Amino acid sequence: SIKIRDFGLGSDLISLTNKAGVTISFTNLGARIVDWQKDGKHLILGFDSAKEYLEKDAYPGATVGPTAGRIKDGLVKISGKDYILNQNEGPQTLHGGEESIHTKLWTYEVTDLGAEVQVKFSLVSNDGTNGYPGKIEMSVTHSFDDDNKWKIHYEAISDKDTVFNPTGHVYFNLNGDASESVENHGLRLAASRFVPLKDQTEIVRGDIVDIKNTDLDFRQEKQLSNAFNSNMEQVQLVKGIDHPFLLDQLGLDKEQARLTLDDTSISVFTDQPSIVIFTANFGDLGTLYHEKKQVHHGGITFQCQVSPGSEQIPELGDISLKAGEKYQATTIYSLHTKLEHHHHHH
Amino acid sequence: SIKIRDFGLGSDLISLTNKAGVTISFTNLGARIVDWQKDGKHLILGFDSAKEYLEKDAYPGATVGPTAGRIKDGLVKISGKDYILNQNEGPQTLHGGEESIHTKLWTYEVTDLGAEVQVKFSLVSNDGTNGYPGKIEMSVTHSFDDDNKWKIHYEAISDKDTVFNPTGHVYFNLNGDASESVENHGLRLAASRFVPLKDQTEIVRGDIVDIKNTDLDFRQEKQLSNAFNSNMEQVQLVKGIDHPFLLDQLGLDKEQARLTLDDTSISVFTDQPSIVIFTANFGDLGTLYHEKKQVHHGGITFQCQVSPGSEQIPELGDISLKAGEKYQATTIYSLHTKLE
Ligand SMILES: OC[C@H]1O[C@H](O)[C@H](O)[C@@H](O)[C@H]1O
Ligand SMILES: OC[C@H]1O[C@H](O)[C@H](O)[C@@H](O)[C@H]1O
Ligand code: NA
Repeated sequence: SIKIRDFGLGSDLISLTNKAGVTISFTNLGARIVDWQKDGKHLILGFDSAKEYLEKDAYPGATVGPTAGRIKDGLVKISGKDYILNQNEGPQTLHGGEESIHTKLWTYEVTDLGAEVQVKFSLVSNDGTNGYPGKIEMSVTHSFDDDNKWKIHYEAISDKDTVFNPTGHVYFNLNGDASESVENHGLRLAASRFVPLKDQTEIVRGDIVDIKNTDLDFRQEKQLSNAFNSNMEQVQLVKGIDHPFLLDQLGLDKEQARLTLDDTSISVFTDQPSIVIFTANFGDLGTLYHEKKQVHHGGITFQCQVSPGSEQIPELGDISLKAGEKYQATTIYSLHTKLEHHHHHH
Repeated sequence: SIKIRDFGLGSDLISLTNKAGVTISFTNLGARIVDWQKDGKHLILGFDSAKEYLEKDAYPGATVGPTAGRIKDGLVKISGKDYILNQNEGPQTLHGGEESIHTKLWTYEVTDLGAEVQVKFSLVSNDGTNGYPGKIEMSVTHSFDDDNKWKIHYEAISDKDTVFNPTGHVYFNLNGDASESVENHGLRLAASRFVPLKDQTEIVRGDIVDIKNTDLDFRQEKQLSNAFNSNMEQVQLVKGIDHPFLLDQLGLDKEQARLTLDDTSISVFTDQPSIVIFTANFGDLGTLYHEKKQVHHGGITFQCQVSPGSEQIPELGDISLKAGEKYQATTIYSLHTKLE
């Protein structure tokens, strides 16, 4: 079933329930996921109204871009030309600049396919918005089906050569309570290398490093606490994890990550080359989620995209988008129960 | 009473009915007026869903900007520097460029004051959007009261020196049917001068012309047909009226214009210096409103703003907006019914 209601400030809340009774909800403010529940438990972080996003933290569950992550000094080179983008984090351009796409009301249409329901959100980034050449016609389709798969499909076309590398900013917390650390979750991730950050400004260091057999090696499932407890320089730099992980094998067919807590698992599939993992390293900020004060490490993202820093590390990829060329990206989060035996204590 | 409903594509329709039983409706799509009706008759032109506006004509009833009207060559000078804005009508920038603020979903909040209800729409125009320096945080408040006054109050703040001169693009048609010309309405307008257009591109000619004792003098109420049957080359040029008229006396307290048909009249008040009057000179286009085929002359605007063309005729005014200055503008359309 599909239900809709005002969510505040003129945004709407679109709630879907599949045949298995799992419910998931989205808002056109930022073409964002608001909630995902199984048996009355929140599997992700979200707020109860649009205003909360605008006043507390506008990134959770949002579609972010046109470029996700940090761009050093807001500088990109487009078809031999240098362009300077809005700089919203010091000299850095973070998630497309200030008042970016995650803050706008997108228009949308819902398509009921029966075993699958699609919510296609649309928005036009005008030419020159935040320094980006355009215009860019974007669309984000979120869909949920009877097999418990939540899929995100991105599409975009630009009138001018530009750059495009958006992502979905959901935060998982299988505890269903923001005040509970995700250190008790087990994580498996098919990546042998990561991108280190230069310093507290979080721009990339410039090298790619092998993490096999370190506390950041999750090729084989391990508790997140192993990482959180680590004193590796990179962990200490950010007080948790806030880095791009380079997938070892590409392809939408491969389970690239799996996050488990007791009998519940979330599997990640994508056609993108990397996954930026940020573990809500907010310290004592304590943003309130459903009246629960969020704890340091009270959430984790799986931002699938071309890794940030390609400006400095060309090997990471090319996010340029030629005029008239159609961009597409697909990311899938799937829910499972009793996928494996995960019985731990923290 | 206030009623909010889905208007299509995620847009909302906010309808306000006052003590008098008069209903006005707006949508966040373009911070726009959709309908205005009395005793079941529409006073303005509008569609029945968000999609229609996007497919048929996105201007009707919308908030247009950041700059309303045509800018020659899309060129403006900001702090001695040339800036080229998005060009969407040949080399001109018309109504802020393509996919402008009238096509966006603005956020909004409703405030019920009892005799008066306000709907405050907000939108951020990012720095560089369509070539305009920013960011510009904008808000447009449409309000309706028990005195049948529909008011529009604009506010803006920019992080950088820029240009700003929006307008409301409602089209009136007291016939209540788009298939009927407005030639039968009577118009009164407190302006003795107008801004002639250069040619069919509709850019300004360069001069200011006295209209006293011409077919365009409405200082004294007269029927539209007059203007419409005039042989003045300017009328002939556009096949109707599509011009900025310069108001003789500035100030919000002066009734600047009045549109009348039978017992029903609309009065216009504004703090702006000019009123752009466009008479829906669409020829055979036949756009459909409520299933009625629009006729050439099937509507008329009162766009209050600084006259277009100030880029070439500085006397007209200056639309610049300095960083950190607060822009404000107010326009009111008041509805009256003679108890005959
Ligand atoms: O809160 C926004 C969040 O976005 C991503 O997760 C970044 O990597 C984090 O450093 C942080 O900036
Ligand atoms: O439909 C848009 C309309 O906008 C204004 O009123 C112009 O002056 C008209 O020439 C026309 O372009
Ligand atoms: Na809506």
